[PDB]
Amino acid sequence: QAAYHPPRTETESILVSIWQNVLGIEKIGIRDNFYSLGGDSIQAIQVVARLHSYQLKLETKDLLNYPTIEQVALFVKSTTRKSDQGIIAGNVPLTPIQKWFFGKNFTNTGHWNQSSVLYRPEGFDPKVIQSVMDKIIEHHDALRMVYQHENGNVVQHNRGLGGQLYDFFSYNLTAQPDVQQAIEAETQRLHSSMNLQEGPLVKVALFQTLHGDHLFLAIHHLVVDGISWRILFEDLATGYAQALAGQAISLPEKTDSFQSWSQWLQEYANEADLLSEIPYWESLESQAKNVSLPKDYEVTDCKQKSVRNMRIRLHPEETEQLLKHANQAYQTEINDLLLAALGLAFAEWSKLAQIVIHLAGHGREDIIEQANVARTVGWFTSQYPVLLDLKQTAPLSDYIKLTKENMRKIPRKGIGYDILKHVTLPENRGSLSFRVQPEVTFNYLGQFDADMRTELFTRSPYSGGNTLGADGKNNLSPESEVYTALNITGLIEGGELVLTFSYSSEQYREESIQQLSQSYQKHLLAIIAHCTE
Amino acid sequence: AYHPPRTETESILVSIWQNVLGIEKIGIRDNFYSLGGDSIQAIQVVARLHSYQLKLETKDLLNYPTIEQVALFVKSTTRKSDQGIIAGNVPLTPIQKWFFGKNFTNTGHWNQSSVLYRPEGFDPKVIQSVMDKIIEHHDALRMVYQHENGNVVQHNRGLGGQLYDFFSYNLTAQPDVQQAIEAETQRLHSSMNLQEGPLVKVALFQTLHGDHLFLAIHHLVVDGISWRILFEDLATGYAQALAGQAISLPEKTDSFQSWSQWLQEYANEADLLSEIPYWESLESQAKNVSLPKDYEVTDCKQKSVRNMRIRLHPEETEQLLKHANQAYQTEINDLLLAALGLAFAEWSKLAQIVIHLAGHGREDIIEQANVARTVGWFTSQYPVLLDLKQTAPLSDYIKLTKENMRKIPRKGIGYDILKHVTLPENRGSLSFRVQPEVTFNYLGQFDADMRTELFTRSPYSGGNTLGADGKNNLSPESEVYTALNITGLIEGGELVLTFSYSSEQYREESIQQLSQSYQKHLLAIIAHCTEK
Repeated sequence: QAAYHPPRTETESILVSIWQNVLGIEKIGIRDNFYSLGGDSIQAIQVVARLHSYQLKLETKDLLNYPTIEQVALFVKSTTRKSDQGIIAGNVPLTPIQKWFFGKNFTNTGHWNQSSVLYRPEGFDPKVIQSVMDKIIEHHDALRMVYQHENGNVVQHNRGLGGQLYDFFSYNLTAQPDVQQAIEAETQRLHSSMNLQEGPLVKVALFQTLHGDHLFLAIHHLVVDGISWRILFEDLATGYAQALAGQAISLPEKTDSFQSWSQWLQEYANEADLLSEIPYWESLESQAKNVSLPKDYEVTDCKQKSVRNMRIRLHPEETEQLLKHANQAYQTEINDLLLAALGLAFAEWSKLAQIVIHLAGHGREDIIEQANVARTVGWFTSQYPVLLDLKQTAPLSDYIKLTKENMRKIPRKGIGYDILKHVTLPENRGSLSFRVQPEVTFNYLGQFDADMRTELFTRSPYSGGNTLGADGKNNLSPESEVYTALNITGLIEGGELVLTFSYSSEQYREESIQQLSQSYQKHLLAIIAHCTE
Repeated sequence: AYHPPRTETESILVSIWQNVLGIEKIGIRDNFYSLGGDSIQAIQVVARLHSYQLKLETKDLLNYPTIEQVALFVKSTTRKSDQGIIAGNVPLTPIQKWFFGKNFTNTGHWNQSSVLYRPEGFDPKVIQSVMDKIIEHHDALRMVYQHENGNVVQHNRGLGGQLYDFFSYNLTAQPDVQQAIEAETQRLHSSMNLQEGPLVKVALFQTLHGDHLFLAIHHLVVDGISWRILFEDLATGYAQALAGQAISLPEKTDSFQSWSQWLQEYANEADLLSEIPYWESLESQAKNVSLPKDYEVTDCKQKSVRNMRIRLHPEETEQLLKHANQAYQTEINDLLLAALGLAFAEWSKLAQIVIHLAGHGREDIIEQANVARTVGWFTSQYPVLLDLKQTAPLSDYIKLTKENMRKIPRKGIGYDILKHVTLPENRGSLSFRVQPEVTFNYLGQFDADMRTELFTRSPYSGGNTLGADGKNNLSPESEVYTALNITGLIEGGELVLTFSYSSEQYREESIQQLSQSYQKHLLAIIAHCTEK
């Protein structure tokens, strides 16, 4: 790729240290390319967040455009803005995804969560866990959110301190061999216990066993997302190591509050930068209005109890090829290759000219000058329609370049559509109808190995239905409404890309989804082989 | 915030910094200098890394002064130093040629010493096992000195001979422990045999309330860094015997023999010879400076020498070591010599003063060489010229001292090599007529080295010291080699500075004024650098 060059300045040596940490990589030179090390925009945000703790400033854009430490060190400035380090309290306007959430009027709205389980061979100290979670919920203000009704309207309120920060539970499983089902059953019960009006939105359970402890964490989706989880794992590891060393628990400086973010986004929603996007989104709505997804059984209003999860794994070799080597061929980003595979799959499996997919993005785009949310806990996730052309699948090189072209044309990684749909004043929405209702969701959460696998703890092998993706069966009420016909969710855990196809048995036969998922696997492997051959 | 280690390298470095510096919990963003670290402690970090078979250059720690940064420059050790017995000839290094060149009366009585104390008492059998392993392991301690046709020859004995002289004193039934240790250690200091005998004296003084362990070593085979390695290996050996483990000391770094040999080559290489114009420039300026003396007196002897001491209390000492260097990005010698300059400016009519500065001498001049854990006399001495005219404002004088120090090539190690080892055909017209009148010798910090789980610095160290101030180290018949000898160290969390002078050359009141001036100026420098 390029020869090892050691750092030669304070700034370079700090960037090398940050990059080694964020990526899972032991020795990085200052001419090593961020993307060739497997970097993506989430890892770029993580570098920016860590830099902030040295009072050094960088935007996500700087890193991905100048993708080596030697180049990017020029753009590194001193932070001149200090974010609010105090207690955040009071009203927080509903952000776009929060308006979508409440708009769906889900049955058991209080049971719509993300979760994970951590494992520590040496066991966890319950007094330390409680000390660290205290500091975490004090520091990450949005976790203290509650949801009230004024006049049938939802009001989001950020509590101050002094109240219930989390519910803590301890289970002694040290004298029974059914640890695995005991964690599955107890975590399912805890998932059902979220009080949106009052109680905390964070559930913490220690399971003590003969051979190590597990720490379950469940958080209502309203106050968290995938980046937020990586920050929480970081502050859990830091705080735990600080307590073990007899040091005060002390977490990095706060970035901007979810409250301030949401407030600025209310303003952004009616400013020129976003409204410039309307002609793109109108063109998209015009070109997608008729597209429709075929099903095996015509059924209305499916529930999560009807949903089944079909998983595809790429082995470590093909995963590392995808993350590190594949993008170099056509200068793509990983979403270009994953969506190229998705197109080839729908072209094979269906007779449609075109498919509209609901794409998720991290949604921490630099849309607001002097906003920094690189280390802020909250639900920032964006969702936006993408039209995949299915007609022109050959040759493979043209279909990749075409997918890349489609993705490059989208304004500001699609964050604008949901702002237009849920916040922008009606009079500023041009002729947008917002009638595009994708029936296929694609959600690549990104990489978690460096966040979850630390010196103190790791991803529990008994995570079971407690996951960060929409596939974990414990995260949602069985009575919750299905919000997409095909939910395709993926992440990198244990060195492998794991893609789950979630579907209603009441809408599709298993066979139909085995064919779609086998087609996706075959074409993604062909893209990786093509790009690396 | 405390930032914990993340990798193995970061973890070995936390552990090493905590032991070297004597700080309990160190984070990976803690600044080496802010924790009170200087270049001696950087050398001790490198020596300890070497014991883990990890390689670091001192300058990498000093330019990247946090554990997270310095870990990026830690590499696997490629080269393994000689672990076997060292034997045979060893060329005289520069300070050793200076020493023999002085032709001191009673040259066998020119020592460094220290006394350790252990409340539980010392097991004399464990002491003798540990010292056996120490003198087997630290080869230079077995050196001997002979004339071969009126020329001094230095030989590193192998094993099997006398490693050290051991003595034991039962003082458990008398109140006069303090005077008995002073009188007995003074006798033992007189007993070094340069031709054959060990150059290590070990005395156990047993008392009703704990024991004292006296160590004396002829200066020819030891220095300040060497003493710290000896304290470390004594603590390690003694802890192993207590746990009933084999006594086992870390890996050897390069022998004094090898080092002296490489030095003979470095002395006629271009890098060194390049410094000659710098050194002949310093010699030129030095010719003009004569230190005033209350009495013009010839051939003074150590028996005329009197010690006048000042101490900075712990709070001031801690500010100097940890918070003062930030102000103008200085090193500790900058602030100590700025104070010396202001002291001499106030005390004398001179426009400039020439001081002989001492340094540890373990500079990275020889790329093969690793002496980070080697026992020997490495000390460098070099002239430094202090401006006594441009003394205000204080901020300008600190910056001016720093700039003066920054123009010195390779921490002054070159001057003595040019003076004593470089072939006369390569020496330029260097006169070496620049006599030591004022010596400044800051030995550095010893609390983390001497204060251990097993033992500590004895309150009855008395005239047995690592500095030249200790009255027992030198024969009363030894010639004074410097009119004003200013020796400093950190002990008991305090900077202790001694002004040693011949009572034949100065009134006590004269040295009272200089030492009080020094104290006032250093206190003023510390308040200035930390008040702002």
